[PDB]
Amino acid sequence: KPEDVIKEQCARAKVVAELWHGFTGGAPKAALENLVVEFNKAQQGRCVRPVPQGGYRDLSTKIKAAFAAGKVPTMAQAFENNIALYLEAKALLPIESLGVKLQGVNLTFLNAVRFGGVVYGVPFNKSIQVLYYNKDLLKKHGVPVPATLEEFVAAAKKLSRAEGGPVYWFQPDASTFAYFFFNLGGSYLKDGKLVLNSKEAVEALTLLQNGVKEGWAKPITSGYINQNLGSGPYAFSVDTSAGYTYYLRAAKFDLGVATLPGRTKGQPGYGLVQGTNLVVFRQASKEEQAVAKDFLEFVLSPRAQAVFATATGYVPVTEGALKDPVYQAYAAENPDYATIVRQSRYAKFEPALAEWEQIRFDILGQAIKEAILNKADPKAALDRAQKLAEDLLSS
Ligand SMILES: Nc1nc2c(ncn2[C@@H]2O[C@H](COP(=O)(O)O[C@H]3[C@@H](O)[C@H](n4ccc(=O)[nH]c4=O)O[C@@H]3CO)[C@H]3CC(O)(O)C[C@H]32)c(=O)[nH]1
Ligand SMILES: [Cl-]
Ligand SMILES: [Cl-]
Ligand SMILES: [Cl-]
Repeated sequence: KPEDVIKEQCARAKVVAELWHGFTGGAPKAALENLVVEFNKAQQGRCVRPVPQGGYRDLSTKIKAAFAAGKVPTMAQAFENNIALYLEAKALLPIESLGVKLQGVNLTFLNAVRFGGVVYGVPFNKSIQVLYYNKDLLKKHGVPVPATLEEFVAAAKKLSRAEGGPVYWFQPDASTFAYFFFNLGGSYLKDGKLVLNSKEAVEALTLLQNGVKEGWAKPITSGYINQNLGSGPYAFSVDTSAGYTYYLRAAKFDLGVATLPGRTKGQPGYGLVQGTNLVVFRQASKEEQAVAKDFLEFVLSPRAQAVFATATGYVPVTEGALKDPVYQAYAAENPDYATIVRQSRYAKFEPALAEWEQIRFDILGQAIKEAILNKADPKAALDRAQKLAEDLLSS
């Protein structure tokens, strides 16, 4: 049990760099822990100690309480918006001040961690939405993998009519809304103001609500989509690439991965980037900062990125990982790894505002739930969302 190996390693260690994370289980936790085990074996009297804090929400709550207690870890996972918050407390060390080489890091990921031209996180476990599908059910009715939004809606209506149930499955959440929002032309910032109730937002939440009404879209309200498979016919979902191993373990059908449906066949749809960067806290000792620096270079190494990404479905964050021969041997046998990397080229982010975490869940996520689960009018729901977000941003 890797966490027991680590406990051993950290008992013999004079310097311990804690890494707080939001991995609850599955291949993400196993892959992170095996990376830490390998790192700690190459050290003398130093170690990284991974500390699970629950999910990502629990992680941000515990880090906020750790600032209030004056007792922060050396390292933590953080979304771009949590970085924006931690920078208000001036709590983060610039990554290049530690001497970490960032050559070859995907500019899409590195751009997203740059604040005032300064890098404040290391892209580590970065995910892109993909189209998951049931290869067996598409073949069953002679439906091609949809390459456009128009094709995707047609195929969902057609398969749902043949199978007697809604076959496009979705969580009624900010993450899923962002796929429809972005690919119908929407943008959250207008002249620097945050806007949740633009016509593209209404149009996106309307298309989901219409899907449920019309019997082709199924809201999943208890657990992840991959925890609901096996009850009812499933054709498609739009979901994190980091769900890959979870879909594989649950599916009693032949699982497919495709690039997202776009406006036209000229380009795949944009996917929402999720997963986290590693930050290093100023309050960490020099010695703890030197462990973090060596661990961040480890995790950016082509071999660590190849193993991590092929174990999980996360996007390798470096050009070097794609040339690593362990990556190439898995990719030669499994085209899904190339599909995920191809989708990572068509990538959008939610806004990196200090307050975004609270807005995405308690305000925008609530509006999407009211519209889908209580049939609130999309516009009235999003107009409330806007007002709640302006009041929060004002305060
Ligand atoms: N706190 C906070 N969360 C945020 C923010 N922006 C986006 N997200 C959340 O990132 C999750 C995506 O991050 P990702 O690393 O791609 O995927 C996660 C898991 O989601 C996914 N998972 C786990 C278990 C399972 O059975 N199935 C499965 O797919 O595996 C990974 C490790 O747990 C979304 C999902 C969400 O948690 O509902 C809310 C979303 C933010 O600003 N703050
Ligand atoms: Cl069944
Ligand atoms: Cl079956
Ligand atoms: Cl109101």
